Order: sequence, then structure tokens, then C-alpha cells
Amino acid sequence: VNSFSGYLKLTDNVYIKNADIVEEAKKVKPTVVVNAANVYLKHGGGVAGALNKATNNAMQVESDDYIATNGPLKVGGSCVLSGHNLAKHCLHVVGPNVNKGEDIQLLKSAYENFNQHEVLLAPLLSAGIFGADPIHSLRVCVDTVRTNVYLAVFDKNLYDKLVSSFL
Ligand SMILES: Nc1ncn(Cc2cc(-c3ccco3)on2)c2ncnc1-2
Repeated sequence: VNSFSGYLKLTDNVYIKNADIVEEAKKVKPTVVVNAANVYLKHGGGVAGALNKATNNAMQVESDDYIATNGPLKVGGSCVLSGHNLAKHCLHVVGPNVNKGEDIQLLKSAYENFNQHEVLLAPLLSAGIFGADPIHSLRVCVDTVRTNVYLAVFDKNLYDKLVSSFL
């Protein structure tokens, strides 16, 4: 039994809700919140900009030190950093950005990072400003993630389309 509330159950392990991931993170304090990161951990907009804003820029400060030490992530890769005031940990996951020409096949690799964590609060990878079709992203999620994932979908109109079209 966990503290996530009001989710619709899509499969054995995938749940979905119309929610602001920032607000859901602050209420739940999940062990892991997933950030829709880029390889430079520059959290300027979309989910990443919102999560970082909610940390009063502490996420960005930590991320800049991470990059200075380790260099950029790979597209499809991830790193675990602090969750600050939002979660115990933040799993920064880089889905392919269609608006940069990155290969969509890397979306499966990106979701594989979730399998290293038993329970996660997450957005749909590569959705929003990353330019992929969120229906495709949901399908890859369901077909790749085996651990328990609670998906937050900010847009109510999109949430309803994802549910209604789910196979
Ligand atoms: N605070 C947040 N900001 C951004 N996203 C990503 C996102 C946005 C959309 C979309 C579709 C039409 C308009 O926006 O689809 N995915 C978030 N997901 C959960 N919380 C989020």
C-alpha cells in the first residue's frame, strides 16, 4: 500500500492521473520523482523548469556541479540526484527531443531507467516540449516499465485522450 491517490489503473504496474507533478510531488513526497531532463541538466522549461522552480533553483545548482564533474548525460540515460523539497530522490531521465532530431527508438532506453526503482512518480517521457506523441510515449512506458509507475499528466484534455485511446 502506498500514498498515491486518485489514480486510474492502466495495467498491473502503471497508473495515471490528471495532476501537476510539482503539486503531486509536494503532497506525496515520493521516494523518486522523475524529471524530464536534457543532457546538460539545464532545467529551463517544461516539467524540468517547473520542478526546478519549486526547489528555488537548488536543483539547478546541484545539477551544474554534477555536469562540471561528470559531463553531459546520454540521450536515453539518467542520473540520480537529490529530490530537494519534492521527493527523496530525483531521477533525471533524458528522453529523445524530436525538436532536436533525436531518434525516437531511444524512448524505450529512457524508460528502462525506471526499472531501477521500485516506485516512481513520473511524467510521460519525451512529451510536452520534447515533441513526441504522448500516446506513443504512454505505450512505450506500459511496454517497458515493470516497476510501479504513477504518471502525472498536467493537461486535462490530454489526460482524457490518453485514457480513452488506451489499448
Ligand atoms: N508541470 C508540468 N509541466 C510540463 N509537463 C509535461 C507535459 C506537458 C504536456 C502538454 C500537452 C499539451 C500542453 O502541455 O504534456 N506533457 C508536465 N507533466 C506533468 N506535469 C507537468
